[PDB]
Amino acid sequence: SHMVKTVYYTASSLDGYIVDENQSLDWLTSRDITPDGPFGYEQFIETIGVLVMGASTYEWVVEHGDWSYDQPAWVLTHRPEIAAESHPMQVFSGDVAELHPELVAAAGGKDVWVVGGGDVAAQFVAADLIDEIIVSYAPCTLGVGSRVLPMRSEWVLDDCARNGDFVCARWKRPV
Amino acid sequence: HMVKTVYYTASSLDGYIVDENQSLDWLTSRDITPDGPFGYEQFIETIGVLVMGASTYEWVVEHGDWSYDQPAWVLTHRPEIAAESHPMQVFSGDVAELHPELVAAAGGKDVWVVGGGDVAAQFVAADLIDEIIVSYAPCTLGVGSRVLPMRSEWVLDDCARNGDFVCARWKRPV
Ligand SMILES: NC(=O)C1=CN([C@@H]2O[C@H](COP(=O)(O)OP(=O)(O)OC[C@H]3O[C@@H](n4cnc5c(N)ncnc54)[C@H](OP(=O)(O)O)[C@@H]3O)[C@@H](O)[C@H]2O)C=CC1
Ligand SMILES: NC(=O)C1=CN([C@@H]2O[C@H](COP(=O)(O)OP(=O)(O)OC[C@H]3O[C@@H](n4cnc5c(N)ncnc54)[C@H](OP(=O)(O)O)[C@@H]3O)[C@@H](O)[C@H]2O)C=CC1
Ligand code: NA
Repeated sequence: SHMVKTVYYTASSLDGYIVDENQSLDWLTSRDITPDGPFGYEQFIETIGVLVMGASTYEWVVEHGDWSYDQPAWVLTHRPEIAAESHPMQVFSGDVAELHPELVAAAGGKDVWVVGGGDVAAQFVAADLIDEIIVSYAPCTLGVGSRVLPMRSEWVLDDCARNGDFVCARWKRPV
Repeated sequence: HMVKTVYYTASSLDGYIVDENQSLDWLTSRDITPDGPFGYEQFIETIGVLVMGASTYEWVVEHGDWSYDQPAWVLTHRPEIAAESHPMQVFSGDVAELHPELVAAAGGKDVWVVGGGDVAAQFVAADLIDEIIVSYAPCTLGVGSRVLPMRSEWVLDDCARNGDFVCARWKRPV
């Protein structure tokens, strides 16, 4: 029970890249993870009432397996045609600060999850709307790729914990 | 024991060490606990030799703000940069060539690869790093010198909070 929080929760290489240069997540997919442990997906997703993601993140979701989530989803895109029948969603284009009160209203008192990518998260951080960042670092470097949070920003560390092959850490907005 | 080679460095949470203005500003007013988990004091006592790039050696001499009594090797093509105040052996070339000498001078303690990311990557590429230990500061930089600029795979040992920092240690697969 809190005011609705907006949280950016993502996996990353230990050196700060999500997606590699070849546009894939193979470095992520066969790692040990414990979805019911510390910062695990099972406890996290129960707190969440709505998803928001960019166009590439949405395309990745509709093109790999069939990740099923119960919450409504918003996609930041100039391309409505991306919509797949397997993943219905609401398109929004423009300033995320205008979208944010609708996400909070659509979340049913639960939290807003910023799925990615780093450019979408930075938009929310530049509008001052991210309350928490949760990064699960995989035990590899990539050197190059999409950056986890491509800007200058300051946070307060809450804590970190190992979860399988991952280092999971949560930071909070300074007050 | 077996002499290990360890890359131990601070980084922003998003993977940059030196910022775009060539400074370590965002690092210096942060709470850390030297004798805590992965803290500097417990680390340094396991170290018998240091090795670092030219730019790191220059900042250390110019900020003159840090002490050490292990012997130090500096990877530089400008052996002119040496300061009497911070003694060191110059080496240039393939670090795989230098690494037997570091290990023999380590007196059975470990070799600390200080930085930068480029120097760490040359060791990793020659399969010479046994452990990476990164202390992540609670900030992002977006750009700057990369913590480890190459593709590599590791096994996670563990992480722990130390003051403002997330510290984590990964090991070479064996
Ligand atoms: N680790 C994970 O959970 C997963 C990661 N991947 C994702 O693949 C992504 C690719 O990276 P990145 O490029 O950062 O991708 P994003 O998913 O953030 O997509 C960015 C694109 O979204 C559109 N967009 C972003 N902001 C707005 C806006 N305010 N208004 C309208 N359109 C906007 C633009 O596309 P356009 O103009 O063409 O519409 C832009 O190119 C990774 O970042 C990662 O998140 C994939 C699956 C899972
Ligand atoms: N650990 C930390 O958090 C600290 C970091 N620093 C900072 O780090 C920064 C330096 O980082 P970075 O720029 O990555 O540089 P490095 O310290 O790794 O130095 C890179 C330079 O060292 C030389 N070099 C590298 N490899 C070799 C080789 N095998 N043989 C011969 N010469 C070699 C080259 O210089 P050349 O050919 O000219 O000799 C190269 O340009 C400094 O700007 C400093 O501010 C400072 C204090 C603490
Ligand atoms: Na609505």
